[PDB]
Amino acid sequence: IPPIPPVDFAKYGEIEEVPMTRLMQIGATNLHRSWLNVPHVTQFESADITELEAFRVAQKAVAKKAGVKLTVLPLLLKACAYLLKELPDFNSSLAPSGQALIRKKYVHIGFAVDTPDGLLVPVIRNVDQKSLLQLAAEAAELAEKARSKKLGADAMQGACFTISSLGHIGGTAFTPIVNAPEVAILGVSKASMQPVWDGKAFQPRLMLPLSLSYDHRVINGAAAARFTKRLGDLLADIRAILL
Amino acid sequence: IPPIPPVDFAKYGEIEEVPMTRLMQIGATNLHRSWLNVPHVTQFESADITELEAFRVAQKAVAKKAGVKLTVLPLLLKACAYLLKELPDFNSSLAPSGQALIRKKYVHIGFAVDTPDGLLVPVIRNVDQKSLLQLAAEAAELAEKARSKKLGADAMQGACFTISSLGHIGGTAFTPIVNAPEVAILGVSKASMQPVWDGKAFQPRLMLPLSLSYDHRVINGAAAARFTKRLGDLLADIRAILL
Ligand SMILES: CC(C)(COP(=O)(O)OP(=O)(O)OC[C@H]1O[C@@H](n2cnc3c(N)ncnc32)[C@H](O)[C@@H]1OP(=O)(O)O)[C@@H](O)C(=O)NCCC(=O)NCCS
Ligand SMILES: CC(C)(COP(=O)(O)OP(=O)(O)OC[C@H]1O[C@@H](n2cnc3c(N)ncnc32)[C@H](O)[C@@H]1OP(=O)(O)O)[C@@H](O)C(=O)NCCC(=O)NCCS
Ligand SMILES: NC(=O)CCCC[C@@H](S)CCS
Ligand SMILES: NC(=O)CCCC[C@@H](S)CCS
Repeated sequence: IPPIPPVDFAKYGEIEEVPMTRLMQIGATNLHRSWLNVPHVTQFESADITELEAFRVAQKAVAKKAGVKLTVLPLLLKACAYLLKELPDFNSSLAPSGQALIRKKYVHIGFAVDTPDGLLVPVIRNVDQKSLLQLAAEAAELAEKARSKKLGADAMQGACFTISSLGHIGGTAFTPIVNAPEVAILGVSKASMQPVWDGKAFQPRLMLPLSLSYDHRVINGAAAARFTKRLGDLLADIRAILL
Repeated sequence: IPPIPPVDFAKYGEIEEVPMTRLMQIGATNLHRSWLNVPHVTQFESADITELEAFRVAQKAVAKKAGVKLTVLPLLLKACAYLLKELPDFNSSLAPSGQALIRKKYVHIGFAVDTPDGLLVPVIRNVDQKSLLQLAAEAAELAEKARSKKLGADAMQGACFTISSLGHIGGTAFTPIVNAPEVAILGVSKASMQPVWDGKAFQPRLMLPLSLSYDHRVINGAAAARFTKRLGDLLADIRAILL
């Protein structure tokens, strides 16, 4: 690939060199390797989380009594786990022959924690088997270890799918990069109150923005529009996971 | 126990003798054995199932596509299974020494099917592990076999707890008899629309009547009022099973 020509930047004013951490350098190499290997598409969708949110908020005491804080991440993790089993092509990886998919029968999901040294993506194993307060506790443990440089490489391995949430900061949508060899990543941005047509008038509904990027060699446009459709439906009534 | 004196019933008019099936005779002996062994109390409670009902009704297509019909029995079975694990004294039996309880670590639940030959109580094993449509299908299979005299004694064994539902016929509450050696049985009667105080005015809420009878040697009044309280809370928001 052609390199970028170097520029004498000091010709235009004062410059200062600061170095990158090794974590950043690893980060950079992996993103660029994903970028060039994966033909990326992003499918955008909005989910109605008005009731999910009122559930989250009422279980605040139960959560506090358990010493965990119930955020949105466990509710996303649980729904994505159910879905990674309903639609197994999203839970798989392209075999190195390029002629086979390796379907995984396990669901482990990573989540992006941006730390000062750089990006870490801790993995929660068997997300399909744990409960909202278990996932709540573990997510928080893993993120604290990640921030404290005390996360062991053991916990950064063999994820199936990644959730990347920037909802705590802002934004409307973004296009995340697939964390190859995984085949998809869900970006989540900030929920807003929004007018939604009910057949007669517009009703304010709390809308969550989802941005699914996927590896188009393995997932086609319709499979991906179906994944964000189902996910928006599960987040609108999470009781459907019960059936 | 003193017997009832025989009466010449034909002295008062015409009589006819019809005989009881062996099933009825077994039924009769067991009820009387339970009656005399178990000091019975019944704890009554009403659960607000307005939203559970609207869930049930919306999943009608999913259920039809799966070939099952989603009634209320699976939603009761799932909630009682969660509860039989939260409050383990309800999932146990009095040891024959009378000085120990045997706590069971498995949840299998029976349910009363009244058939022409008499009462049968088929058992669904590991209710805690199956899903609403799995329990829906199995419940219906078992009840058809029960009606058809094709249920094998295998499926009438080792239940932990019994649900007895007469909601399909009518009534306000009743006092069921504990199916000993189990320690409790939930009777369910007919749901009605009811005014419920919201702090300001009365709101119509669809109320389900529950009648828990229990073996008072093993369960005390407060443990039982706590079981129907929790069950009414889980049926009001079944998503709490998720956490
Ligand atoms: C469990 C944990 C790992 C992730 O939590 P989270 O789901 O991001 O939620 P947080 O509590 O961090 O979010 C901060 C606030 O923004 C809110 N927020 C989160 N997602 C939101 C969304 N998508 N839309 C709008 N607001 C959102 C939170 O609910 C929270 O509100 P509060 O301060 O009133 O409680 C958390 O303990 C943690 O470490 N948080 C730090 C932020 C982070 O790195 N998140 C990465 C998730 S991929
Ligand atoms: C799954 C099965 C075993 C039990 O079903 P169920 O939960 O009793 O529900 P049913 O569909 O039989 O009930 C008949 C109707 O009364 C309704 N009903 C049931 N419980 C009710 C309640 N507690 N309050 C008010 N109405 C109720 C049902 O929802 C159903 O309505 P529909 O005809 O409009 O669909 C069912 O297939 C069956 O065999 N039913 C026959 C009745 C029976 O023996 N039930 C025993 C349960 S312990
Ligand atoms: N884990 C890594 O070392 C590479 C960076 C992560 C890939 C995704 S999270 C990029 C999101 S935009
Ligand atoms: N199973 C039996 O043979 C005995 C009868 C059942 C006990 C309960 S269901 C009575 C309910 S009122």
